[PDB]
Amino acid sequence: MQLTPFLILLRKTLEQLQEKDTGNIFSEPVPLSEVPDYLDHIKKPMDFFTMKQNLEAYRYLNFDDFEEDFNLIVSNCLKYNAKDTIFYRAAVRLREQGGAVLRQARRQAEKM
Ligand SMILES: O=c1[nH]c2[nH]c(=S)[nH]c(=O)c2[nH]1
Repeated sequence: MQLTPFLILLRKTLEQLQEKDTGNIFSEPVPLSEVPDYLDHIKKPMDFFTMKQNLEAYRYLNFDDFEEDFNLIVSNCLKYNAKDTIFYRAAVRLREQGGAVLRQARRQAEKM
């Protein structure tokens, strides 16, 4: 497997995942200045901007490490926010819509 086509695929996949987050509520880190208690039980914050930085820092060299950080976006949001909030339901919807995006991307990857 060559690195360049794989990273091209992860760039496209990340774009597709971001497209499912229509509110852009996961686009940037959770602002600790406005959610001061966030790090109390969120041990590894994650967001799409950070994922793009990690991608270009060559920190995703296989599909599972990329998918792991996407799952953190979802799981952190489910953990922090009460079930009856817009945030929690947005994470549920992202988990659902992102799963199809990830399965199709991984099919593409395994063909490489
Ligand atoms: O109360 C909350 N504010 C915020 N902000 C962001 S960016 N993500 C959240 O899960 C959240 N929960």
